[PDB]
Amino acid sequence: QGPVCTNLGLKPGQRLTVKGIIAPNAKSFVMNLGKDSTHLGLHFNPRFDAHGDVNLIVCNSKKMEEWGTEQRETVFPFQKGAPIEITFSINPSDLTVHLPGHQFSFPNRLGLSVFDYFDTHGDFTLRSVSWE
Amino acid sequence: QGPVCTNLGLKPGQRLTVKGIIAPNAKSFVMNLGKDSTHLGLHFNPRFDAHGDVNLIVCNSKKMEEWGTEQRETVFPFQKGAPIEITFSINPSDLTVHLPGHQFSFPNRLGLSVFDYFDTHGDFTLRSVSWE
Repeated sequence: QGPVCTNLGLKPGQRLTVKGIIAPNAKSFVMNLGKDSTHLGLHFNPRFDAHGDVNLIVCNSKKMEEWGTEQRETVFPFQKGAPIEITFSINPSDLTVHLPGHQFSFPNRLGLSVFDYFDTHGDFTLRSVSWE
Repeated sequence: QGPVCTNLGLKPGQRLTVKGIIAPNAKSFVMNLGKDSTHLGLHFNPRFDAHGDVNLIVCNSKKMEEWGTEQRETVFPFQKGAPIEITFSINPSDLTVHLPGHQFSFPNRLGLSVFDYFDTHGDFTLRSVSWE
């Protein structure tokens, strides 16, 4: 139930920037990054209120329909009804998430080299996907 | 084979901007826009040298695995190896292809209201998809 872009064709070293608006009464949204729908390096799920979590980010990886080990982040810079811009980066070392004033990290489990897949759903309205 | 984006979710009046680079030795490339992969409001195919055509654009529409009436327009503002930006709009009457220096029109055959689907392949490298 959301935007899905396959075979983006990023090159090594290129970072994926995503822009959109968080819904007025957002409960949560997710952004999935990886090689394809069944090989997600980063599952980025900010939750304002969902599954018992309040204002925290749930990050994870997904391989062949099986979730990896969850990691929560309580630094929650997201506001409802607000416009956000997030740039994702990747290297053999790990994945980086950069937001104005914050920078998160996540191990590069799947050993991906670039982001070729990106989808999103939830209380977020996508408005831009660009890379360089 | 190339980038495919589904369910972009554009609202009435929003224009889709596409950015990328035309290959240095490009023969041709295509951009398909519509509701989904089987309901293409506009099949945009610039041809430098392909299938007998030289320096011209072929446009068409598609419905259930079957192309509409092909149309060829001869004003060719593209250059090989050049970065380009194209913005597509759609209204009840026609669809608009905005290039720097030229604006093209194509009939709104399927009566679509917005662009929810976009894909591309050929001698063009996508680097950005945004709307507003």
